[PDB]
Amino acid sequence: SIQIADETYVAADAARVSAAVADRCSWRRWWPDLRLQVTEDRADKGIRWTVTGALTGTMEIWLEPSMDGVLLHYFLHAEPTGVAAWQLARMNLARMTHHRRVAGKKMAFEVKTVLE
Amino acid sequence: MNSIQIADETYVAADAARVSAAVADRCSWRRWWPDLRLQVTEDRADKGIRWTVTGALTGTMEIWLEPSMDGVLLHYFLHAEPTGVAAWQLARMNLARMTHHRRVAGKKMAFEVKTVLERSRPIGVSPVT
Repeated sequence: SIQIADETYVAADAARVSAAVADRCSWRRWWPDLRLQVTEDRADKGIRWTVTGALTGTMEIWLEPSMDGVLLHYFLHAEPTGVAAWQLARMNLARMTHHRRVAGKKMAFEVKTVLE
Repeated sequence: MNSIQIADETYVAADAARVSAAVADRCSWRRWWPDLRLQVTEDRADKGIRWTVTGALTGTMEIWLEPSMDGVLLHYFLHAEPTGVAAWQLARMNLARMTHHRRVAGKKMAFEVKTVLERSRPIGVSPVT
């Protein structure tokens, strides 16, 4: 129900980007209503989580070299957790997606301004 | 002891059977508590209803009706936690503000029931007196 595949250019190397992205205290600030359990540690190419809390599904950051730095891919595929059909019918999934994209872009901008 | 605790009362000038029927309406619960899922543990007829709560909160919720004046005092009770949260998430919540919002929602339910059941005759509908 929430599907994101965004990308942000960061003028810095994969090692430093993966370190900023892997800070567990940052996960709390970036996704306050999600619990994240690592299902795949991918060292300098990013991280894959199983997502619980407000959403249930999968989230992933994947890094690849581009121009003078990396593309930071932000992926989410998740559904509002445990909701009944009557609750899902009342949700504005496009608004919800937009908010989760703005939150993804907060995460990228903080990683950017720090590492640049 | 629970993160969210509510005990509020509202006077409704209507028969306990009508007030109990109104608060027991499953479709009304979706309007009053759209982020909650309720399961009936006990229907106590003219005395109200007891629920378990899931969804955004996990806990118990009750309505109790005590005769007073020309009707009943509609008691609204909630004891619950934010569902499934980690201790780091709970530690960052404003439980006072969350409790306020849940009290306002409970009082909106009570005032809707009060409004609908106390409402006087429609205009130009029988009987006209």
